[PDB]
Amino acid sequence: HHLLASDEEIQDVSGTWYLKAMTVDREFPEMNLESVTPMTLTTLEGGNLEAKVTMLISGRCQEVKAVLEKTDEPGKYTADGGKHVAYIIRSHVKDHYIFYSEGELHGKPVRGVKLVGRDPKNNLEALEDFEKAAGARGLSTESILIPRQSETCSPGSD
Repeated sequence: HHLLASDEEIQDVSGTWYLKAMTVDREFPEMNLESVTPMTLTTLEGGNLEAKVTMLISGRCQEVKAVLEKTDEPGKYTADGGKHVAYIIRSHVKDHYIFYSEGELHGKPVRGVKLVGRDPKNNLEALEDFEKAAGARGLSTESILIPRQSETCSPGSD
């Protein structure tokens, strides 16, 4: 009775979530996430999932759009790149989900765990659960950043 995140509809994900934690290896620094925008998880006919979020990388607003294509392995998703394998997990807390992904950059393996869910306004229990995922993934000692919730991408000079 374990599973992962793909019973009949990931228990309804749809909606604009947020990012509360993002582990970033200490190999590729330069690019540093300064702020993040609400994550929009669109459920495609329950078959595929689309996640659109804008990140503030080094003052630069990077619009991200990942498509979680369902595979023959429930709880596993991939992108056209076939080199990006995303795994969606249901945090131990409500309104919280652990997002993980694996692949490679310029010929080097790269991954990352992201904690999404802020409905109840920050959850320490979820952070621990996530911090467990990172641990379980050995990413509990990376750069771990909690990008403030920025409903919109913009430095913030006002």
